[PDB]
Amino acid sequence: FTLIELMIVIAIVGILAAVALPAYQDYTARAQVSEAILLAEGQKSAVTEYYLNHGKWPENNTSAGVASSPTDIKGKYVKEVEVKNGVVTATMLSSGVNNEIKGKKLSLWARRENGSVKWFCGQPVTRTDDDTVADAKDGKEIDTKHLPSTCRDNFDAK
Ligand SMILES: *[C@@H]1O[C@H](CO)[C@@H](NC(C)=O)[C@H](O[C@H]2O[C@H](CO)[C@H](O)[C@H](O)[C@H]2O)[C@H]1NC(C)=O
Repeated sequence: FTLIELMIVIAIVGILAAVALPAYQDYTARAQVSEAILLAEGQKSAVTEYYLNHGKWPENNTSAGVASSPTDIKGKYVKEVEVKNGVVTATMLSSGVNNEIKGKKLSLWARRENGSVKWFCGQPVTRTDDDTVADAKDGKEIDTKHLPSTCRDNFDAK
């Protein structure tokens, strides 16, 4: 009816928002990084086979038998996915991505189980030897808060 009554509603409605978005902004990013992960996976098939058939991790996308160009394995929030010695790292785009996750990435690497291998998912890693990787510490890793509970693996997870 009156002006002020409206301002209260508007103030009320507007306060539930300011309060509620630092968590939607995260549900959001946590949704986006969740795909960088789905695009990262599916590259496991290629990579696993290459390793088991040859006993050497595929050096790049072409070796693993996937889109030779990493930029062809891109998405909406994913600007690409590159295989670097069995390690598959997904990168977050720069257009259409939260704010503190864009340009950031995660990695998926595996480990010789002997006759088979086990996969890990976590923050950017680099392969050292056929059975050892390490934190690709550089400052572009997707922050722990944005990663699922299933993608919290450390460089030395076994
Ligand atoms: C695919 O991954 C292989 C991993 O073993 C890698 N081999 C080695 C020994 O690193 C392949 O590279 C070889 O084959 C290419 C073919 O053009 C090229 O001749 C390289 O010199 C050779 O090492 C990887 N293939 C590619 C295309 O890089």
